[PDB]
Amino acid sequence: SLPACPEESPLLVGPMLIEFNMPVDLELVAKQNPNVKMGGRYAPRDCVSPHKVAIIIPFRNRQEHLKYWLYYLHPVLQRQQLDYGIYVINQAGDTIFNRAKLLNVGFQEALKDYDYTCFVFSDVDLIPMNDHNAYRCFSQPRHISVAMDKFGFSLPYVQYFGGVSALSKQQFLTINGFPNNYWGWGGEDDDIFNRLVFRGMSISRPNAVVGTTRHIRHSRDKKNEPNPQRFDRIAHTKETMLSDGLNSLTYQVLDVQRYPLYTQITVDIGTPS
Ligand SMILES: CC(=O)N[C@H]1[C@H](O[C@H]2[C@@H](O)[C@@H](CO)O[C@@H](O[C@H]3[C@H](O)[C@@H](O)[C@H](O)O[C@@H]3CO)[C@@H]2O)O[C@H](CO)[C@@H](O)[C@@H]1O
Ligand SMILES: O=c1ccn([C@@H]2O[C@H](COP(=O)(O)OP(=O)(O)O)[C@@H](O)[C@H]2O)c(=O)[nH]1
Ligand SMILES: [Mn+2]
Repeated sequence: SLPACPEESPLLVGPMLIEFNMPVDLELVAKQNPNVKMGGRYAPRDCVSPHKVAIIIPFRNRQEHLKYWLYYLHPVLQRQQLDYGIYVINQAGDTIFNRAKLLNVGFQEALKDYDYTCFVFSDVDLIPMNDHNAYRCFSQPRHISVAMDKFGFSLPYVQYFGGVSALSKQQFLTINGFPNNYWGWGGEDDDIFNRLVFRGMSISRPNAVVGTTRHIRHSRDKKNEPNPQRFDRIAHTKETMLSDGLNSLTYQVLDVQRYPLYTQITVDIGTPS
């Protein structure tokens, strides 16, 4: 009986003011966002969204950034009329970080919850400044964080595909998901760009005004040093993507916590092999 949501949401108010200098109380955010259900799940009451979106955040030791993320994104995702859930993929242990492997985990685990057909991969410290910037999937892979304050409100290079992005289930599968062996900082986003290009796709983007994005200024994380093998790795994506990714992934889930505003999956993704 519920009709389809309008194709573009009429609830959008456009540009927004974003500030990171006050404290955030998640209990309060939960009260300001009463329609968000346990585990950070929301679909609209009045219409059926065609967008079944799992939002996937790679994570370790960024609780403060995360509270800001939840405070800003949650009202925006409801105005966009999405059928969505938030997944924070928490890396167990204190060995070298692996951003892309955590993303793969999030894809695979979120599918166990619900028939998601769209995946948004979002770093924890990026907040969109304009709710016209749609956090859902298109017929090509979507790069969302296109105009970040830290790159002067434009793309750092035209093939940049870091920060926030959205792939439909079919696009993510078509590239065998993300690489598992980018350990430490950098390059895995370029590798993923390569993968899309090698499977016949191109990058869809909003314009630079709608795509405006703030990055929470923060200092360097321990245990995520620039990976010095990144430049070699990106040069060989075409060959490696064939057998590195979804089809070579294992991990061990240690703990699943359903909090009011998000599901946190704590996972042992191991160390380099
Ligand atoms: C592989 C990698 O590290 N990718 C990250 C990306 O780094 C690239 C980016 O900094 C661009 C321009 O900003 O420069 C790239 O290096 C080039 C240098 O410009 C140049 O001095 C050298 O001669 O050639 C290089 C290749 O043309 C650099 O690799 O930056 C983004 C955002 O910080 C990360 O998301 C990527 O992981
Ligand atoms: O110790 C870490 C390292 C990074 N990340 C996540 O990985 C993303 C990318 O790392 P980073 O912040 O270093 O990129 P930068 O903006 O500094 O270039 C972050 O936004 C977080 O989501 C994290 O949670 N803990
Ligand atoms: Mn950052």
